[PDB]
Amino acid sequence: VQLVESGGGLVQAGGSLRLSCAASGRSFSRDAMGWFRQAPGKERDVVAAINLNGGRTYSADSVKGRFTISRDNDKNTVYLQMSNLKPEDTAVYYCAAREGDVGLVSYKRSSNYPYWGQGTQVTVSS
Repeated sequence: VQLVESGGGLVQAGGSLRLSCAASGRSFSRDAMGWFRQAPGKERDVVAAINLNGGRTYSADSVKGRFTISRDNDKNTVYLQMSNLKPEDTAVYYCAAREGDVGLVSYKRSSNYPYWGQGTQVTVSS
């Protein structure tokens, strides 16, 4: 099983981006997947997460009303849509997965996810 991310790149401030995290086969299709980011010089922080059983999402205060997750069942892929991008959104974005659900407390702890994509760099510049 592997998680493969795509969609990183250079993005203008105020702009939007869509990251994808494709899981091998049918992995995690009813479990939980999340997005974390690692800014320069910093440890990873959570961005958003989804319980694929039901579809409830959870998000960091910094992205509420800005960053949303969508799901493509046929491709076993989840997407992070991010709009109104700020320079401070610059970071390596990782997708993560775990067997079993997450909740409004547990989704934010990176150690709760044993599966990780390679990370994709997002650079927000004018």
